[PDB]
Amino acid sequence: STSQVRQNYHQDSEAAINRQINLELYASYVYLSMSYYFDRDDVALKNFAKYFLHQSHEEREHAEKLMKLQNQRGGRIFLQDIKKPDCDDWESGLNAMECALHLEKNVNQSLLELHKLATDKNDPHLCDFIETHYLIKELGDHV
Amino acid sequence: QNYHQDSEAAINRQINLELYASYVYLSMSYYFDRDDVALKNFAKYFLHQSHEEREHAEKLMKLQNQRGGRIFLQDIKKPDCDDWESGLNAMECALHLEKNVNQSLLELHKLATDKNDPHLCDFIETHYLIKELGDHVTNLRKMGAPESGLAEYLFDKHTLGD
Amino acid sequence: QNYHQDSEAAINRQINLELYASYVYLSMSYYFDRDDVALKNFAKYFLHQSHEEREHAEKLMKLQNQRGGRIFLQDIKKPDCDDWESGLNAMECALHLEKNVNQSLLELHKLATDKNDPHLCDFIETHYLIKELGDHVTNLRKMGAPESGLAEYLFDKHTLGD
Amino acid sequence: STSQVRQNYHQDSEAAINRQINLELYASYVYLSMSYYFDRDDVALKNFAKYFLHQSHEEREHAEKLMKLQNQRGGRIFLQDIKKPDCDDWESGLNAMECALHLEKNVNQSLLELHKLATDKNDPHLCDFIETHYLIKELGDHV
Amino acid sequence: QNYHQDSEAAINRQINLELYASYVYLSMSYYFDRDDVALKNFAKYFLHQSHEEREHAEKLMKLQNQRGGRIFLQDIKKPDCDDWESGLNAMECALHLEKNVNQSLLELHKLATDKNDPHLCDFIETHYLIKELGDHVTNLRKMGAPESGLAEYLFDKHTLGD
Amino acid sequence: QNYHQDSEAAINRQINLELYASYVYLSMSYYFDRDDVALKNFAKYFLHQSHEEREHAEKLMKLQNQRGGRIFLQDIKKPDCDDWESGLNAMECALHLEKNVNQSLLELHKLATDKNDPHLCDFIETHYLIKELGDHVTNLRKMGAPESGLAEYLFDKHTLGD
Ligand SMILES: [Ca+2]
Ligand SMILES: [Ca+2]
Ligand SMILES: [Ca+2]
Ligand SMILES: [Ca+2]
Ligand SMILES: [Ca+2]
Ligand SMILES: [Ca+2]
Repeated sequence: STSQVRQNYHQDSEAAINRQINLELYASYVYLSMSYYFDRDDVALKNFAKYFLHQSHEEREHAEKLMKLQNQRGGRIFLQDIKKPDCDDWESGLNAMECALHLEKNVNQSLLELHKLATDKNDPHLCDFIETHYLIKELGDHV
Repeated sequence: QNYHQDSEAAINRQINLELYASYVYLSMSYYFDRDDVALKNFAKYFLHQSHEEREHAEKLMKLQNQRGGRIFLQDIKKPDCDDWESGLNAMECALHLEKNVNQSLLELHKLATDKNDPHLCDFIETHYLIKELGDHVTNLRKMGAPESGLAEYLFDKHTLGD
Repeated sequence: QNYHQDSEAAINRQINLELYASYVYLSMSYYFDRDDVALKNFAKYFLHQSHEEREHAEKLMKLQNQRGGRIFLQDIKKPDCDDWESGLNAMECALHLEKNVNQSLLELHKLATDKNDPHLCDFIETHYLIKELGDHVTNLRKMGAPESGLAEYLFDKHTLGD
Repeated sequence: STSQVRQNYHQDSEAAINRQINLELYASYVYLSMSYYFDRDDVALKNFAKYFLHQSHEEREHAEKLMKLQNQRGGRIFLQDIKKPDCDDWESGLNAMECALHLEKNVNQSLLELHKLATDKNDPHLCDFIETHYLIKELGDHV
Repeated sequence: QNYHQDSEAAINRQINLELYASYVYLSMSYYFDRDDVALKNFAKYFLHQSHEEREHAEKLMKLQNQRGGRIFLQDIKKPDCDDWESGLNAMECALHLEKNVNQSLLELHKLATDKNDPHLCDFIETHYLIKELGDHVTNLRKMGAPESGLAEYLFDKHTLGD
Repeated sequence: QNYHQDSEAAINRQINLELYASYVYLSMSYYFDRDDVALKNFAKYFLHQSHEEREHAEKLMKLQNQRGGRIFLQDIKKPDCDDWESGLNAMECALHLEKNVNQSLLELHKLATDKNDPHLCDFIETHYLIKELGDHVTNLRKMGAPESGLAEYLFDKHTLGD
């Protein structure tokens, strides 16, 4: 049945949170793979390796913030497999960039979708959360 | 527009609710001060929170005046009971109360839809308080409260000391 | 020599295992974050260890590239269960898991026989973790876990606080 | 006929450059509109207004770099209308963010497409150019 | 009062006109960048002015919001031609364009009659630009432009260098 | 793999080409030094560029040795003519020559496909030189060169002075 702390928390969102959790975990895994792509002698770009190892950790940090929110609102966390990343051709280093481009847009979009859902269901708490979480993603790199 | 008088009332309603909660936690605190109860950190916990709720209410009054509204004060009702029976009970009631106060608080937001969004910060705070009280209820239960006086003793020390 | 492709695979295998353990302890942690469990130091303990296992995996990836191998990533399987039932259970599972991970890790060493002996330090570390989890299981049991919620409460404080 | 400076410059690219020119000009115009959205008293976020006015100018700066490249290689510049931006609902300030999200991805993607084209046509000069131009777009905000 | 919507439109109209001019001078500049033209100071001159016109337009947008109006953006039309044939031509067109833009700009003032008189400074600036372009046309003509490529060469250096 | 001997030859080929261009611009320069020509800034311009091309060639030799190749030197052919007739001609020839040298240079890149991508910087530089010479041809033509000695005089001063 229902957790004692649950208020105004729709079950659709509980499910969408869980979806975004796995997605950020996926994004973490992808960045991680991208990092060690640039680490190999065949490539040997230490700057990029530095960057994506940082991006990987931030995504996982973002994932755990979602998890903390779930338990906070009363929802329940169901973890799924973290799929090995599907971007194949890293021969050019630009295809790797293209991978991240689609990954970012996807991750950011689901957040936006998660926000419309939050607005539909009249949950102000969840709306404030996503906005922050989102602006941090896009605008965290600046100030 | 009924909006201005709808909100000015929803504010006045929320003001009396936060004052109510203030009174409630005030009662709870001194329940743990009495010598047949004698849990000092339960007492501290609620007196602190009682002051939190009072601060919230004063902020809402400053808001009303900021927005040009008029403050209509209502009586502050004595809380349901003066004997709270146990720490787990008092936590359980507070869990209930915060959820009910959060209810109207939410109603307050959906009706406003400000550019200013002033009270959203206190709305974020209530959700922390809720998760905490649930956390606290959960722990007292698994420890054997209310019937085990030891459990509440060790909780007063180990959880509510730090 | 199959050796280079045998090791490059044993590495790729160990990488996915450490990532797996990372996922496992991550799940365990937030199990203790939920309000029907509410053990903060159990949660901290596993989140820390989850990060340890992730660090281990990244090191193994840097090794693979150092040795000229190729990293073949595999899916990270969801852990066996999402409800760990109790602190003693979660410790017991982790004890099992570290022993299984240590198994292949050992296989990894006997197959290498390097001059460099790189991973021997992390091999030494797993044996500390094993003795610790055993120590932790042992203590929760003698205290009356899982069925005594008090035991796990006092363990969360006195053992996992310091 | 042919400009005296033209070498290894395919006509497909000449056309794709011209397409990306108008696109960055469009992106400039969009950011410009987004800026003064946050400038109005109804909204009044000076930080965001500051940011998009900066992003607008950078996009136009990017456009002119493409123009300078065209003339450099021998191609010819054909300007098209800069379409007024089509994102309608700015009531939420998150829909404005969503606008930029799609705009960035679009702009960045055409660059990537322009790079594949450059690789197909064996133009190393144009490949180096886009890569830089692209990394500047994505990774300029950091270092 | 149609006044508020008359002005808010006259502003929106002027905004698109200054953006148009910005586009025009932008086109003119890179016309002189191409290798079959190759006049660098003609190119500089117009790119600068193109930025001037853009600055003007952004100022008008800040005005609209200041006055509580709403900004209605319209497409920015490609300029009449992409090949400007000569420096004297491009000057001649710009002379025409500034006079036309000045026309509506004037209309904008007579309709406002502010106490604030905000745009009067940019109105004073256009009249300088007009006298300058006329000065520039005049000089290229007496030198033998467009047909004399030398004239435009020496003008690009001696007039548009300093 | 023919690759190593294909590239080592494409390098040796490019080396002789850059040396050739060096010789060419060297000839052009002192053509403008002679007293029946007497354009000092044309002379400076080409002597500078002649040194640029020589620098390029030495860099390519350092590359060959870096990559383990062997440098096979060939004769440096006298340039096509010793009398360049005019500044516009000499610019026109140089435009042709850089385009031809750029041709093989491109061939050099598509055949390499390095991780190191060493010569890409000099490839970027040739494209600037090409646009410049075109710019220079264009300007001399519109001024009335070659037949107008004044045009080339004023170009030597105003364009090739600064
Ligand atoms: Ca980030
Ligand atoms: Ca409250
Ligand atoms: Ca491990
Ligand atoms: Ca940027
Ligand atoms: Ca103007
Ligand atoms: Ca060269």
